Amino acid sequence: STGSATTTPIDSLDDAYITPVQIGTPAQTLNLDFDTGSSDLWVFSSETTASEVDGQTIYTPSKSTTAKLLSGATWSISYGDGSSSSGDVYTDTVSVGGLTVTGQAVESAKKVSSSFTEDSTIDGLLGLAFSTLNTVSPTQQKTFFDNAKASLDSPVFTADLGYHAPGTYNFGFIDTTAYTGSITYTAVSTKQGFWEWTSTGYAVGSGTFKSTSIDGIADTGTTLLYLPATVVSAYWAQVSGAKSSSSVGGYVFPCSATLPSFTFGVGSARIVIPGDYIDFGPISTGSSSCFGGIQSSAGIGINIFGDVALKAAFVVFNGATTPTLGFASK
Ligand SMILES: Cc1cc(NCc2cccnc2)nc(N)n1
Ligand SMILES: Cc1cc(NCc2cccnc2)nc(N)n1
Ligand SMILES: Cc1cc(NCc2cccnc2)nc(N)n1
Repeated sequence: STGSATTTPIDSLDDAYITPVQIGTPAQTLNLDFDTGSSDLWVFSSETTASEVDGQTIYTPSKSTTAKLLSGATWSISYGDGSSSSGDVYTDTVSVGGLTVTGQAVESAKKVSSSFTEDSTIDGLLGLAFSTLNTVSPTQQKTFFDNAKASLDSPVFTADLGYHAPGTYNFGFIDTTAYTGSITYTAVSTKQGFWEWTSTGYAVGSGTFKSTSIDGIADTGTTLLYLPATVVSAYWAQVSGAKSSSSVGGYVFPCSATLPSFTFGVGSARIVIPGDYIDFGPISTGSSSCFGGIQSSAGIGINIFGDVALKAAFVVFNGATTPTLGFASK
């Protein structure tokens, strides 16, 4: 089997991406944020505290003939940014892009943080990191990809995020029309439950490539590119008037600037992030200070190749017995 679904940025600056997912029978379609940095599939629901719902579509298990309470099960997740949610669990039929999983754990939110509530376009999360990070207790649950894997033509999914445009998530096949050149595969460590890999270095604009190992994760859930402070300083030093602002919490640049590209290594290959991709717009409406897309990881504890980096590539998440990542230009 395979599946193919379009993923659409929620706003004009690609602050996040949503992908329609069918849950239940008859289908309830919710727009979920596909997250390769977490492992829970959770949704706004008929159980979510009413004051914490502001425009999201909700899952109503009582309206699904295939829903079953996973009795006793609970979940609770705190993401790096201090965003949180928690609740109980149902199993139901979930379909993404024509690929169906029966008995998928669908984690129903009872509580969500204000950040989730205000994000009216995002009805929940679909985690695609390793199932060892799933937060369901007392019986940990599998991701949609782990449940689908045995049925797929190839045990892979691919992320093809657009710049200011829709893109695609495919499951079970590699669309050889979706990229240019060849895919360069690189080793993954699953020790922390993430798609963790080592980049071979970076360049700023037209500058020389610096060969240096940068461990990090491939995380569609994260909007920006978080790298060591040395790398990030080297980037923003090439932008007149860029600075790190404690008041904003990281790098801002003049909205009159033209940003340089950023290149990252994947083995002997190179992925170029155009400068435009690193411009996340005014820090407040009308401001002439714009929010940088490359930020320091130093206050995180991990480097994160988030959407700013991933959208520059066709990315293969190979879930073979020995997982690997693949990157191609596009
Ligand atoms: C899931 C998601 C991410 C995101 N990132 C950009 C962001 C983060 C914090 C402050 N200002 C902008 N923005 C939204 N709306 N949803
Ligand atoms: C995948 C994902 C979504 C999310 N949504 C909440 C949110 C955060 C920032 C701005 N607006 C909303 N928070 C996180 N950490 N990951
Ligand atoms: C994405 C983005 C927006 C922006 N807005 C500020 C602006 C520009 C032009 C006219 N009036 C206001 N500046 C930049 N550089 N990038």
